[PDB]
Amino acid sequence: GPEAADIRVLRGHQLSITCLVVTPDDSAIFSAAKDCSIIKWSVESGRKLHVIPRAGKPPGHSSHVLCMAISSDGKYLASGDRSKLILIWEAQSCQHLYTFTGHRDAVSGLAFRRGTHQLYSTSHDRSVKVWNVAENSYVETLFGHQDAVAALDALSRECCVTAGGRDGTVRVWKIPEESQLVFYGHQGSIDCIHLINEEHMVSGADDGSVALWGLSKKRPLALQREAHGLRGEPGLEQPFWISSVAALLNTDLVATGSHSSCVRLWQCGEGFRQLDLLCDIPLVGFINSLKFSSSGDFLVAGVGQEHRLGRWWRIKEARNSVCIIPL
Repeated sequence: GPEAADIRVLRGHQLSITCLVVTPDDSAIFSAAKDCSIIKWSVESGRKLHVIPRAGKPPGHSSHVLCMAISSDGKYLASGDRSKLILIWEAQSCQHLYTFTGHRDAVSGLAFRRGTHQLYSTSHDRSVKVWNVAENSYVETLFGHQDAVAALDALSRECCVTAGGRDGTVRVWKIPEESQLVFYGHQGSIDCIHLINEEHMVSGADDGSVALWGLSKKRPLALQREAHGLRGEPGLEQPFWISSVAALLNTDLVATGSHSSCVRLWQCGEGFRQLDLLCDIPLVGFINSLKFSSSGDFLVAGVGQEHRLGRWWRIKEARNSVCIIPL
């Protein structure tokens, strides 16, 4: 059980963190925030390795970055923003390489196909797009979601998964098969998603539910209601909404984040048919992003005083920080 005395709180962002990635070699973290900057941090020292400031016209973002992805070889960083752009960077040097245009609204989810330089994106424009980063090329656009798309993840197969926000679907995009599997589940807005292995994923919803899914089955394999508890009055309590989820690849460990003052670790039961609470990790604020290290030695939380998508709520006791949680 990691406590405050264990969690390194990295300060630098001027506003709420919206997303982050950990480099495959676990040496560095890239974070982005509502300040429109991207910061590269050293995991070992906690110091900044590079800062890409808000945007001669030097490269950078002029509006919020909402999502980021890093390729499995650690070569490319992709960052998607409210300007409808995906910026591509050399992750080693933070040198700008390319800008993908084509989305018609904010870019909301990004993931590289593991073992390749193929990039999948999704957007408030309701589309999923496929790009080849090695060749700075656009490949194709896929449709299905009925509303703005909330999130996207991918692993090694020519496939990606999306959280549909308000359309209440999780969709599985089988690209060469030219097929889309549609799943319906844990109610309200499906706001975050992460693959656990090639055949299973975890999602979080604005009604506080955390669901486990398998690719075969159209309904969740498991569903934990009110996963971060409640606030309010008898008969009218409102559940804490799930703002981030993460899974440690090829294991049974998942993490969830809300604004309930703790990050929760869960263990998936046999066949992913149950979610069991392992521990509460104390951490105040909106848990806007969660990512496990490759080693599983640590978990990284991106924390904001505000929710990653808006200004509706403020937690003044929180700090806009990248938090390294040793496991």
